[PDB]
Amino acid sequence: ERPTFYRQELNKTIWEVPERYQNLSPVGSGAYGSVCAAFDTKTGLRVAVKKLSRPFQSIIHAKRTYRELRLLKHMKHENVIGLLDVFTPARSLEEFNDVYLVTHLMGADLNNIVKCQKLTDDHVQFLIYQILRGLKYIHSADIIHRDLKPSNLAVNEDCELKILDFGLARHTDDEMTGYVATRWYRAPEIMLNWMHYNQTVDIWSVGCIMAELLTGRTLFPGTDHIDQLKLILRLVGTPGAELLKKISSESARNYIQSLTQMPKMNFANVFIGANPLAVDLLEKMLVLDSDKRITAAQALAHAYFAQYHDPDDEPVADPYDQSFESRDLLIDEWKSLTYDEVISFVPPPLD
Ligand SMILES: O=C(Nc1ccc2[nH]cc(CCc3ccncc3)c2c1)c1cc(F)cc(N2CCOCC2)c1
Repeated sequence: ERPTFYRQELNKTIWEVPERYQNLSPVGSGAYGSVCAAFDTKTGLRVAVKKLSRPFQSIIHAKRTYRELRLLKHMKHENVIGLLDVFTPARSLEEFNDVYLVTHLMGADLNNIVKCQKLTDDHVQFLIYQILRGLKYIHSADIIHRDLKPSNLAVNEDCELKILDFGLARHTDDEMTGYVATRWYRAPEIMLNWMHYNQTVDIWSVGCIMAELLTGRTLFPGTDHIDQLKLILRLVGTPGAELLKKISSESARNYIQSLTQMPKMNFANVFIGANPLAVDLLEKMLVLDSDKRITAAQALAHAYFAQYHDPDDEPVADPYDQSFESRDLLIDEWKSLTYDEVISFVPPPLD
């Protein structure tokens, strides 16, 4: 019942995969993993296979591996990445050292859509509706993406959209420094570590994405953390005392207060010619105080999506047990938990 595996070297990386996966071709790599495109002869699908890099090298990495697998096994929604397969060449826990994760091959992301074609208001409605529909689902499981951006959004030729995470490297300060798309979609509270963050950090990102779909241009293309903050506060206004009290960081709070006070701008004069309903929704998403931001579930009911909104086809997630997050284990323990989840994996209905 165990499939036969075959070996192949690709860019100095050994790939051992079941025979069903053919025509492996490098797509990308980083500190956390390497990715190949392939043809799944069992399902007839073009797939992307991610091989994790040293998944159990440390406690921190071992835990991250377990977390990703748990997440991936749980997410079953049209607008979210689906796990087609997870495998290891290991025949036992003792020799278990590699984990491979398989999903549908992307190809086009939202970045190349917005860079390479004209989008009507109808397109924007459909794209953002799908992101919000996925977010409702993940947020109902108390799962937060935190790194929503055009390159993490797969879009097909019928404009159908899926949320994933193509991060293959450590989320360091260097990667977040300077004039980088890495930071342009980030909620200010997480960019400047103001406070404990809520799931509406993802709604801020959606606002930034929606704005760029409407104008074709990045909303807050800051040259660094502080330049980006100034771009944000110019649009949305400097915070009042109510928000300032919620900023737990004394240093961050003290910095914001050094800034000259500015009013919220008129969004109709920024997003010129945009559907007034799109302008209205942007104003409800691009709110500095994360307590006051519209939720995904609230947003799906906004009049901007009247064309697509169907309350009987916007599903929530099954309960997701994240007790493991608070738990301290050894590498070998995280490894055994991970091994059990590989072994217990049941493929989605064919296909
Ligand atoms: O996308 C994720 N993982 C994943 C799994 C299997 C994969 N195979 C290949 C890749 C690289 C990306 C890719 C996919 C398809 N074609 C080309 C490249 C890969 C990645 C992923 C990881 C996470 F930790 C969270 C989320 N969540 C997503 C939902 O919102 C909550 C976070 C998604």
